[PDB]
Amino acid sequence: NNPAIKRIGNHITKSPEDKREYRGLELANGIKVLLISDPTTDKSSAALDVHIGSLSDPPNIAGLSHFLQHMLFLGTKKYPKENEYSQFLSEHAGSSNAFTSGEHTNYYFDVSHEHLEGALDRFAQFFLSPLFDESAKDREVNAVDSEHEKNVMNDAWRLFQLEKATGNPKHPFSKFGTGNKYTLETRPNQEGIDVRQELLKFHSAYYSSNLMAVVVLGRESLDDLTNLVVKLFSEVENKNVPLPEFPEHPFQEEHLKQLYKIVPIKDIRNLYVTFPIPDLQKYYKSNPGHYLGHLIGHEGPGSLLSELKSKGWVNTLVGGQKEGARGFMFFIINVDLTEEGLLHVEDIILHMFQYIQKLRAEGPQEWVFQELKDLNAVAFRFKDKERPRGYTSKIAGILHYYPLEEVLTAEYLLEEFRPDLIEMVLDKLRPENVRVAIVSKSFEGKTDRTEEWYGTQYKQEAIPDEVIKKWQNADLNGKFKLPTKNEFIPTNFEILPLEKEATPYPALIKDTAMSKLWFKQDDKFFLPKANLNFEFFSPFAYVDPLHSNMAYLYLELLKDSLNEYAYAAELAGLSYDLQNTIYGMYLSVKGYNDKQPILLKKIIEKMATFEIDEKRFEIIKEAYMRSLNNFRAEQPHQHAMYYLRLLMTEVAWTKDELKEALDDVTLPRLKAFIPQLLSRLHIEALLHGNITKQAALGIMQMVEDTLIEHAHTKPLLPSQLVRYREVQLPDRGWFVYQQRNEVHNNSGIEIYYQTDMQSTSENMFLELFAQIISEPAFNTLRTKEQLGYIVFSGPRRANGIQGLRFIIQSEKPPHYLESRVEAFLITMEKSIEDMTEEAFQKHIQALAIRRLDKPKKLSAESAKYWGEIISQQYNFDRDNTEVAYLKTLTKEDIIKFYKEMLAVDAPRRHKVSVHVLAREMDINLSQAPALPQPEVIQNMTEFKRGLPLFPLVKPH
Ligand SMILES: COC(=O)[C@H](Cc1cnc[nH]1)NC(=O)CN(CC(=O)O)Cc1ccccc1
Ligand SMILES: [Zn+2]
Repeated sequence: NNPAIKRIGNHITKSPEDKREYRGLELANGIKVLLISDPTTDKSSAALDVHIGSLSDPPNIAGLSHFLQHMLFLGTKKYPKENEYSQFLSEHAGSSNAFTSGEHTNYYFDVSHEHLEGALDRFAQFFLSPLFDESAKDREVNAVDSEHEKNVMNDAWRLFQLEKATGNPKHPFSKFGTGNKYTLETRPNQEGIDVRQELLKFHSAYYSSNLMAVVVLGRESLDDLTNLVVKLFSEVENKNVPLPEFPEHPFQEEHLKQLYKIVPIKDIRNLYVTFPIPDLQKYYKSNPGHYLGHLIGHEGPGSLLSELKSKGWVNTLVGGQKEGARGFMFFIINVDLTEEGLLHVEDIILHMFQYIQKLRAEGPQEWVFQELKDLNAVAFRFKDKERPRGYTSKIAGILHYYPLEEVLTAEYLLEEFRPDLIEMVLDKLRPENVRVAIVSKSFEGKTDRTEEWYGTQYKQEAIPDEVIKKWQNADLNGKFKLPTKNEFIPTNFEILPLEKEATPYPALIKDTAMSKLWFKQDDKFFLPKANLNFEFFSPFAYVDPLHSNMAYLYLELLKDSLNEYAYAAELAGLSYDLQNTIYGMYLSVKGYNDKQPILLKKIIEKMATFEIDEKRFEIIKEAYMRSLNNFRAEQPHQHAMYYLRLLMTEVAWTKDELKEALDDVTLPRLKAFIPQLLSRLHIEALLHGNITKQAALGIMQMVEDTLIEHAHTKPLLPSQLVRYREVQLPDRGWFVYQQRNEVHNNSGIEIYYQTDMQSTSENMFLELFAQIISEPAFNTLRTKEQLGYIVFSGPRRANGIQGLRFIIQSEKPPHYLESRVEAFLITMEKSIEDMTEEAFQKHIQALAIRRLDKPKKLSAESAKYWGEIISQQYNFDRDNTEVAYLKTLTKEDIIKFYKEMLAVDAPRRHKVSVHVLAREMDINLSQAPALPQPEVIQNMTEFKRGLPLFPLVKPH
């Protein structure tokens, strides 16, 4: 019946809890397509994934497909304005990104539901006729350089590329995917290449319809969506490109039995063990590598990690199958290393092979496969509903691997037990196949190679045959047992009926000296899940650096002692989060409600009766020292944010201070601290989910009762519930605090224009201003001026106060960034003056849609309430309130606000700047205004002392 469609799939299998509707099809040009109808959705989305990526770069131009991905955003023949796509999205409440992997290029956006067509049309042009404007190419090449620059001194990226540098250098695997200025401009100009041409060639050769999948999600019917996709995508030309394949492993014979000694940037100690394996993807119905991953990576009694941890050699372990590309995969087992572990690497690996050996001895286990199958079936049935943008991006990728009918279920449902495939993979995890990498500062000086892209210093050696043979003769070790039935697997999924006295917002249902309980029965999602959130206040959690360290160490020690038992819960969809804050502790327990009271109870019980294993203490204390030390290797913009938090909060201990105070933390001293911390508390909880009022009261009271029984806890006083204040900056001031980042050779800057206390009207002035300036700040500071890859603007909220911040990481110096942002703000008053009233309403509408976007899953609704609670504002209906107010605002209100609080000669401008300098320091463009001389902050304490502090916000 239809020339444009090759076929319509059968029914797409979905969870029976999934109210969205679906239709798969294949266009005549070969594009696999999933259509998703959600008449309830606030944002629509679409994604396109092309089955080409950096593994197909021309050898002489590294990073070409990554570059190309950047360039598609910057104009096409039908919408030639460089930032048409960005601006359209921004003005209709959308967003967009894209990524390039070895074999895919994935592009996605969301938009308000009623402007899908408009968004999708501009989007489709990416794949029909991009301009690759010459002048855009010159500029954007710097954005890609900067993206690489950021990655350079980071240990994950270095290791990632050293792996590729040490296999077969002829294999596409060894290519450098990001690219940079050298690879994408300098060297190609040197070599007479015209990059605009190369982009047109690569696009034309590889952006073929037969290599594409598209997902679209909207309020429209499945028929409307179909006509829509046929319309915008039928014209993508089919060039019938063979899908690249890499049947040959990049780790051939000579790349095996090798040892690599690598010097890291941070002070980390890791061991990476790797075996090449064939491509297991086509076995997705049985999934042998997940099976083995599950076992080798287990964390329960009997497990590999258990014994490594008991010998005091390792704290954490990752194991299982690692994606490679069509043709090859890897199997990994990686662990972090204690200082002892570092000297016992040979032994650690023997234990690995001993554990592998045990699996060979017992053979494949159908009951284990059965448990993965069941958990996966339950995870699927009751999956949370995804945010539309991520969902479309993800399915676009998997439309390339699975029959249309299976795309939703393919990654969840297991169908086939395959002892043959299990055994087959197992037979590859042998010493004669092994690669070993040790990452440690102890190799500084001792190395003889340099990886070319990142500068990684490392050494390579043959592992000696004595050593391989010792690994080959690994007997069984009786400390190693398979896991036993997982008792935490839930079976009760009843959705408790909705109560007569149930409310749209959480109700305060307990207001005692000890504890304040906010409660809501879920009236929206109906999954047998619940979230249980507790803020525990104690003045002794942050009274000083020493106490801070202790709170932290206590809670790390506790998590380490619970790990074995908690791991089962975690596989059963039941997990927890436990951390120290500046107010005392935070505990969250999330997942299936069916066995949640159990886990909860075990936590509070351990918490209140904890006995510290001294050896664990010593190891964790030491990881913590490195961890604080490792802050110096975080990125310049992270430093900038960090210093501003220290400058503007009433109380905050520096990393230095915590470090100094840490050699003072002794076992005696910690043992004494725990009961001190637990002795007086206040608890403010949010219990939200598939649970009743009375179940909720009981859970609350149980937590209280356990603390009382075991630690004798008594209530705090309403007065000692000190929430902290923000520094109040003088009318017309400007302060600069300056530091050096020692590792990275970029600078960072954060600029904060403080405004006033949060409240309905101050909130919406700032927020609308941010909306208006959001996309132009990106467009001006990154796209036109190319100051860096990281360019952010938006509201800052802390401690009840607020303002407007800019954050940029750059190669240029901060005084320079300063003036371009100031230049930008003028451009902004002017474009607000010049904009139509109707362009003004579009911005109101876009923010409105953003603020009113309904949470799609339980824990997003939770998060929203929790913010209301932890900020002590309790404004649960804030969104209809603020939106009502925002609609009454005019151009004039916003010009006044800007002129009062933000303009360079604003009467109430309150400006603070953190400048973080690079490793080594000390036109076409708009006019930057002359600036006042800043007060340079010398000392963070002198500075806070010398200034007022704001009130706190009044509760609702
Ligand atoms: C199937 O389970 C695993 O293989 C392990 C779990 C583990 C826990 N402690 C150690 N290992 N997880 C992984 O290996 C992580 N990724 C793969 C990898 O890079 O190794 C698998 C994964 C990630 C997200 C969600 C589900 C599986
Ligand atoms: Zn990029």
